[PDB]
Amino acid sequence: STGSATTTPIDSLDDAYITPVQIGTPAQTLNLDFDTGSSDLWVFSSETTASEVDGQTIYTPSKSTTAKLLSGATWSISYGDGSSSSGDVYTDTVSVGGLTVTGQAVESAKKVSSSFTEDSTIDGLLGLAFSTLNTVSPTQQKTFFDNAKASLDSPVFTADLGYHAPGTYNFGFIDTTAYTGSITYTAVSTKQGFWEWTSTGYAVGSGTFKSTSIDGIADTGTTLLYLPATVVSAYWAQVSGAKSSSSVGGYVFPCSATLPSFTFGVGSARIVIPGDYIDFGPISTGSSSCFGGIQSSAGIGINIFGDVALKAAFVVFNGATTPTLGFASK
Repeated sequence: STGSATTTPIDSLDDAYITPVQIGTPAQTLNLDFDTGSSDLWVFSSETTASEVDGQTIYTPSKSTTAKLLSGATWSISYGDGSSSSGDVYTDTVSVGGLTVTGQAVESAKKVSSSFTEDSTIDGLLGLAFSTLNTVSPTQQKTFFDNAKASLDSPVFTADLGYHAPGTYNFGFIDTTAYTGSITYTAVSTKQGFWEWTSTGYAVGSGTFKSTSIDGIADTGTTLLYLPATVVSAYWAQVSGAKSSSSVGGYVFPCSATLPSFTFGVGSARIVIPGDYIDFGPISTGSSSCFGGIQSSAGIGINIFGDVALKAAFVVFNGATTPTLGFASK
């Protein structure tokens, strides 16, 4: 089997991407944030505190003839930005782009924090990191990908995120028309439950490539690119007027600037992030100070290749017995 679904930026800055997901019988379609940095499939639901729902589409398991309460199971997650949610668990039929999993754990939110309530366009998350990070207790549950794997033509999924445009998540096959050149595969450590890999270096604009190992995670659920302070300083030094602002919480730059590209290494290959991808617009409405798309990971504790980086590539998440990651230009 295979599946293929279109993923769409939620706003004009590509802050996140939503992908339609069918849950239950009859289908209830929710627009989920596919997140390769987490491993819970959780949704706004009929059980969510009313005051904490603000425009989202909800999953109502009582209306699904295939939903079953997973007795005694709860979940609770806190992401790396202060946001949180928690609730109970059902199993139900979940389909993504024609690919169906029966018995998928669907985590129903009883509580969500303001940060999630405020994103009216995101009806929940579909985690695609390793199932070892799944928060369901007392019996940890598998991700949609983990559940689908055995049935897929090939045990892979791919992320093809667009810049200010729709893109595609495919399951079970590699669309050889979706990228240019070849796919360079690189080793993954699953020891922290992430798609954790090591970049071979970077370049800023037309600058010379610096060979240096940068460990990080491929995370579709993070907007920006978080890299070591040395790397980030080297980048923003090439932008006249750029500075790190403690009040704003990162590097800002004059909105009148044209940004240089940023290149990261994948083995001997190179992925180029165009400068425009690194512009996240005014810090506040009407401001001429703009927020940078490359930020320091210092104090996060991990480097994160988020959407800024991933949308410059066709990315293969290979869940073979020994998982690997593949990157191609596009």
